[PDB]
Amino acid sequence: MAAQGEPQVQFKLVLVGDGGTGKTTFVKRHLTGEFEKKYVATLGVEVHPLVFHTNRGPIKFNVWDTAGQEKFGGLRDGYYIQAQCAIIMFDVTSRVTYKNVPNWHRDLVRVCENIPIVLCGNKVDIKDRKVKAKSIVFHRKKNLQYYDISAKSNYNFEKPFLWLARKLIGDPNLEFVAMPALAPPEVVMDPALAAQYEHDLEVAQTTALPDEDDDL
Repeated sequence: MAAQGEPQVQFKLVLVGDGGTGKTTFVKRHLTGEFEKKYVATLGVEVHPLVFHTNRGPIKFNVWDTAGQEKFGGLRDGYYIQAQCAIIMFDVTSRVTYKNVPNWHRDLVRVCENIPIVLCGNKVDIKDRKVKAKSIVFHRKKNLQYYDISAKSNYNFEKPFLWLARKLIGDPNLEFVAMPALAPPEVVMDPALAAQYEHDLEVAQTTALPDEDDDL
């Protein structure tokens, strides 16, 4: 990455979540990933190359999307294997899905170790966000950053990717210089709601407690 003249850098990205998280929708947003869509029969997993143009240069994230396996149940180790990158998403409305996050994390860690993990809450587009910053504690407990994204609205699409890339490179000052072509959002996020959400998160972070909640 720091060296130049190297072939374009690809990171194998593993996306983990429950059905109804919109995780696949998140992928659908990235036009190039759709255009270059590949499938692996052996794993039963779709491959979607997602290219993001950074200050360092274009970074391809080879996104692995299980073909419905999550709906079936737990994921085969092969899917997790070689998870250079990991993003786990939970439905903000679904407490059950939040409860599932630790489980998915456990499987991921079991297969692969020393790998950056990005934890995101999805579908914030729904006003009834049952899982809130105060309830969000697992992230702190694992020392993994929380990200607020809404695939349906294409809210914060770049955020998880940019931070993931920053982790991988080790470059805090990394910026997405250019944005890859994205399919139109299903809905438009209300700016006021988004601002409120962000402010609330900031206040929670500002709050002088060892964790989001004194759960322990």
